[PDB]
Amino acid sequence: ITEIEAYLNPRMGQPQNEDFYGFSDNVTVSDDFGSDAPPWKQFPCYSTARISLPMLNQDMTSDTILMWEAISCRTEVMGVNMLTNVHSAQKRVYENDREGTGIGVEGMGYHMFAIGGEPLELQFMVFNHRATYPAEATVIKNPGASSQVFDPNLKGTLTADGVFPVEAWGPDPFKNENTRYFGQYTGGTQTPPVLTFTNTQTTILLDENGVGPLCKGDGLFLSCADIVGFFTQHNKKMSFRGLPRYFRVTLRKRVVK
Amino acid sequence: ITEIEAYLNPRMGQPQNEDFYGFSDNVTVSDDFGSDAPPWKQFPCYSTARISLPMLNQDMTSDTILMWEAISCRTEVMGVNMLTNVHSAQKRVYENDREGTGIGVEGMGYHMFAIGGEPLELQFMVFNHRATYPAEATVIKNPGASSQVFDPNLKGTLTADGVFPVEAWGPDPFKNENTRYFGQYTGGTQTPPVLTFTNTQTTILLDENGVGPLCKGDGLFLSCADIVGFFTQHNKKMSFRGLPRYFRVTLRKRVVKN
Amino acid sequence: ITEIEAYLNPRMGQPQNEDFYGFSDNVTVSDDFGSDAPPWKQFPCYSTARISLPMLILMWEAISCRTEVMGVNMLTNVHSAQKRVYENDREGTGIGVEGMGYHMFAIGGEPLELQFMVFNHRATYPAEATVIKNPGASSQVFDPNLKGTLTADGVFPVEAWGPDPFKNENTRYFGQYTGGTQTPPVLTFTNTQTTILLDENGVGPLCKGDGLFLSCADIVGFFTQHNKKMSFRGLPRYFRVTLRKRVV
Amino acid sequence: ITEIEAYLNPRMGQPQNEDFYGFSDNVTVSDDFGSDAPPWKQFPCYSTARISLPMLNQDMTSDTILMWEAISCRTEVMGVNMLTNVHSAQKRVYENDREGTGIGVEGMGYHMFAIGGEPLELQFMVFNHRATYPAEATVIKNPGASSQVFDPNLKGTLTADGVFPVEAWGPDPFKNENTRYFGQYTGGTQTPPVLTFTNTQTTILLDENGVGPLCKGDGLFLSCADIVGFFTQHNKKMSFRGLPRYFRVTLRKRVVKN
Amino acid sequence: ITEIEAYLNPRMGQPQNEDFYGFSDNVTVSDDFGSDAPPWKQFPCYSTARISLPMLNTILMWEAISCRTEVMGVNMLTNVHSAQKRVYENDREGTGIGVEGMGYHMFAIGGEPLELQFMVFNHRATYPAEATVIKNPGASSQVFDPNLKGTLTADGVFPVEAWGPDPFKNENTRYFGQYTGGTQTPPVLTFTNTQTTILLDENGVGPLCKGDGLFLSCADIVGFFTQHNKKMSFRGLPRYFRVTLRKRVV
Ligand SMILES: CC(=O)N[C@H]1[C@H]([C@H](O)[C@H](O)CO)O[C@@](OC[C@H]2O[C@@H](O)[C@H](O)[C@@H](O)[C@H]2O)(C(=O)O)C[C@@H]1O
Ligand SMILES: CC(=O)N[C@H]1[C@H]([C@H](O)[C@H](O)CO)O[C@@](O)(C(=O)O)C[C@@H]1O
Ligand SMILES: CC(=O)N[C@H]1[C@H]([C@H](O)[C@H](O)CO)O[C@@](O)(C(=O)O)C[C@@H]1O
Ligand SMILES: [Mg+2]
Ligand SMILES: [Mg+2]
Ligand SMILES: [Mg+2]
Ligand SMILES: [Mg+2]
Ligand SMILES: [Mg+2]
Ligand SMILES: [Mg+2]
Repeated sequence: ITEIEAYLNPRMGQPQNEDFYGFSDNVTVSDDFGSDAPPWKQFPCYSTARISLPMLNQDMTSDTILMWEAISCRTEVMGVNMLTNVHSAQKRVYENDREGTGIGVEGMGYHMFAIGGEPLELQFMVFNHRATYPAEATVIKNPGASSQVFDPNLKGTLTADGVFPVEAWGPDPFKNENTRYFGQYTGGTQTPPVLTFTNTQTTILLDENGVGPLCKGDGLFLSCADIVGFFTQHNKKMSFRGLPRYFRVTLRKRVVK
Repeated sequence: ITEIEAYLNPRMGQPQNEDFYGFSDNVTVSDDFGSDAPPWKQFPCYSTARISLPMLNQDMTSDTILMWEAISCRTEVMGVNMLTNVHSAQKRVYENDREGTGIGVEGMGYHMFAIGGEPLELQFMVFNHRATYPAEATVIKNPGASSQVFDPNLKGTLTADGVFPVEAWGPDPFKNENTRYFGQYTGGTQTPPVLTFTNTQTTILLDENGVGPLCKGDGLFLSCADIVGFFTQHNKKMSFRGLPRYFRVTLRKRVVKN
Repeated sequence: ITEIEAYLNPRMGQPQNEDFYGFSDNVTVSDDFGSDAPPWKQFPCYSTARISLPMLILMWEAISCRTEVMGVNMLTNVHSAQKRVYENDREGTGIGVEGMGYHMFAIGGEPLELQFMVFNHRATYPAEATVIKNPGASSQVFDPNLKGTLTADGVFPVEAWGPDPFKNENTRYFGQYTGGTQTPPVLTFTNTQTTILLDENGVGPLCKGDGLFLSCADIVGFFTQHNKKMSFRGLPRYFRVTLRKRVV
Repeated sequence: ITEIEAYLNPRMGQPQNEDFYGFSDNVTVSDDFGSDAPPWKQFPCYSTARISLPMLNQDMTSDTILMWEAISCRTEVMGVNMLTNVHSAQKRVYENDREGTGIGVEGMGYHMFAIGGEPLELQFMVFNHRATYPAEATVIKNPGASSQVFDPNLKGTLTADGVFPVEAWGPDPFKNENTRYFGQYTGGTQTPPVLTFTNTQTTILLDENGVGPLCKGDGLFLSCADIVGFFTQHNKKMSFRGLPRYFRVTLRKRVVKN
Repeated sequence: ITEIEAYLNPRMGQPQNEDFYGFSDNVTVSDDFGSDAPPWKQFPCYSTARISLPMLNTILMWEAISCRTEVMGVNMLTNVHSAQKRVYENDREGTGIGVEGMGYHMFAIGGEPLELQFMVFNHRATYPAEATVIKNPGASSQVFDPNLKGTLTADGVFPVEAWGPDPFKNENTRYFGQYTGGTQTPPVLTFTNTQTTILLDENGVGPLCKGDGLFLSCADIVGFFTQHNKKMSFRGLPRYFRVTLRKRVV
């Protein structure tokens, strides 16, 4: 067996290597579905990376080939510790009284990861089809009313980091034969975040037939989104806060027909 | 072994191919049980479809027949990702300051799916028996006070998509020998929605005797309702929001004695 | 081996075959424990029925059951005469049913055995109800003298009686309570879940006199009118019980 | 095999056989930690009893002795039914409009039980070391700042009913090798109580070596605290409400190395 | 087997000698990320200890095969009389609100110091000289930066909000953590002497105690304490460890 370890940093909207890395810009809200254009930096996008596995040289001297098979993984949200910070420029519990701790991060949690032998296959689906996404984002333009629910025509693949809006794409259950994905959403803008972390939990990646994801072209595809909640400033402006995710994937060389 | 995949779009009330597909119209509330007539489009209805399976028999009456048996399934709520949208015309967290994110979708969750070899068998039951349903809806009319609890006379079958009100019909536990149904309700109007999604979870459909639903007339019947919660506008008008559901059903040919 | 199916309708307080069947009357609240008299119709009572089994030493043994709360679908109604989310602004959905959930069922070969226990011993219950009169301060906790049996539908107040753990050798009972008044109701329903009724010795309830005894209470929460008057709302319960003839 | 059944009534503060049995007196709150003196009756204490088991004759020349071994138990909180009362002199949901139900019992839940062959071994630990407990209570006087966290010298044993304050003593995990204890705390003052009751649940008391509590002196020791939450009067005064606990314990005679 | 029983007291910020041992000092909040300096005593730090095991020295090492751990003093949270903001504070009535808000509960058992990853909410925070941090860590420290490492080598000085367990390392330590956030959240805590956690990895091997040292680490933030004047402080509880060890030929 071979083990790989990798991380994905969150893509909440603000640029890397600058003071708000890990956050979105402050969120603005439209008055109407017909005048809805979320500016670049104000919404989270999916993280993804392709890991290069050791090259498996193919002979074609036999009727079978070798592929790396992902048999199990561990994954952890990292930096959960930082959410014990209730002093950094936060709206206070008694804000009208300039007293108490910061309220910290609260609101919606969206945590999903995927491990596969090819890019994650996506279904386009949006809350408001008339939202105009910015040029920086990868979306289906003029998607139509059908995109507010399931439309079999509206497909994509997660081929780039930090550009596919979380609010416009999710895993396609009609595909992803060669990917395992897991997700949880808890909504509501005052909801406390609930996160666990341990190095003792393994997730088996074998399907009903005892086969894990098979890494096409010796590539292992990792994808995630880890929205922890909102940061609220003293002036009540709110931004997404994300955390990075750790992956440990155990692979074996498998003979494939 | 044959596998089928299918979806059911939600039927929250607003019409298909129009700007509010996936939503109800804005909910209005009566003053009294005696003057309660929820307009068409303001309430959700059940989704359903019959999937045509490969024809097995020249004649459904034969001494012994082959039937498709649903032995297991996977089902997923799709589009959970869209609920990360807190910018689209939503009442804001600090609406008095015109500040903060949108409050997003909050309130009641009603999630139920059924997989069977015939239409889902329903029990009529309502909160207020004096509610007058619109002509578009399939209901028992003049159901009586009995209909606010269990009345063995008040039966139906889910034979049409988008017209059986969720608030008037539920699965009948006295029937559905040939259907498996699963339902979860969390109430409220500011409750956080909690949704999971994975392609790794299988539900076995075999009963206590090791037999799955048997598809009468080579039809597989899928039914659901997936109310995720309410959308609240700046003017405090509220509408149901629903999500579509994915089904994967594994079937095998079974020898059945008639 | 025989299967019976049965239902119990809730007994929340309002009479059958009238417009508020499934609800209590609007709840009134006393000023003091010493002037506390909950009027008839304003509080829930236990539901119970005896199912006659085929006449049969042989006894019917209940080996398993399924039970479901029916009509959960109705709680998606947020239009019927409900206080609104933004009631000041005359806007939003109704708040729907919210608050305490009390869900308990029992399956036995004899009437459910009860312990009398009340929040306030000085409450005067109405003539329609079955209670212990002048029960005394000891009734606010456990008093081994204060016993009863669930012998009638719709008259034993839920707030005055619960299952007696010192008895019920021949009954299985199961209960869950979540309190509050704004609590979100949580309910599940499936036809796929079986509860085994066999005890540690591999024996189910044995039906004395060829009678199967079903009992429940299913308070789902409160209905709140525009004028803020609040009433209990209940739901009916389905039972499927599997029985076998047993040599005793 | 021998079965014993017992109950412990709660010790929330107000005296037995008087109108507020099961409640505390109304809770007062100190202005600062230095001048903190919780009056007797305003706070709950642990319940405990020793059950006398049938006398076992000892062979005083034998390297083995006979002891009762507790192999399993059932325990139930009794009186959960009473919490459906929202009419008895409660602050109302809409107290401003003099309307709605009572708010009922809400706030913190503290549920713990212990079953052992000797008294429950306690660790003294308090929120505020400078609290002066009343003479009726059993505490460590002038315990010092270390008593706000763990201090190995602040030990006791639960040897009396209704006098060891819950807020000053908990089970000692460094001892209790001959006791099994289980506890759950949910805090808050508006939290809904969550309670279950069934006669079908057994807790095995055997340890990693297949040995249950061994009853020293043929005594079985039962302890609990069952704070269900607070009762709020119209005038906003708040008191603890407790419930009694049922125990069924299954014991066997065991020959033990001596 | 040999059994070790040990405790770790919390390090919420107030020193061991002071009347508010178990608490932080009252929390101040900055106006901006660029003017953010949490004063010493206002934030929790990790607890840690090294237990000396019997000298064993074919080389033998102590192997931690299982543990039990319990949060102690849960009983104290039933106190709603000690100078607390009241439920009806404007009416000066009701119980104290008691402890509410975030719970951060993590423990680690290992054969060497817990390996840490530095990560902060706001990289421009200036931590006090008493605290062990990476100074001027830069914007990358708001998410994962593989260069920002440490080891938990001292009790009471590594801020919880600046360090977490490093999943890239800790081959010889088991760690477990649960976080629920908020400031009004109801605390939920359980305690029993009946639950065992197995410390063996996939290969049937527990942590191996290097230099015959067993390393215990934790943080147990139970929530916030709120004064009548609305000043808020962290409250923590101590943790019990029982570790079962066997001699292993390595
Ligand atoms: C639970 C209880 O004790 N309910 C009382 C109820 C309450 O005391 C009342 O709702 C508190 O506001 O009052 C009942 O009497 C109402 C009646 O009381 C008369 O004495 C008074 O003269 C009238 O104005 C009127 O308020 C009631 O029926 O509502 C009795 C009930 O037992
Ligand atoms: C916990 C505590 O210290 N309670 C004390 C209270 C409070 O200080 C006041 O009620 C707050 O205003 O004051 C008393 O006079 C009282 O009311 O009986 C004495 C009591 O010891
Ligand atoms: C976290 C932080 O930066 N706290 C700082 C606070 C706050 O800015 C004010 O209390 C907010 O008004 O101010 C100080 O002067 C103080 O109180 O000692 C210095 C301290 O470093
Ligand atoms: Mg497919
Ligand atoms: Mg039937
Ligand atoms: Mg008995
Ligand atoms: Mg003692
Ligand atoms: Mg010990
Ligand atoms: Mg590593």
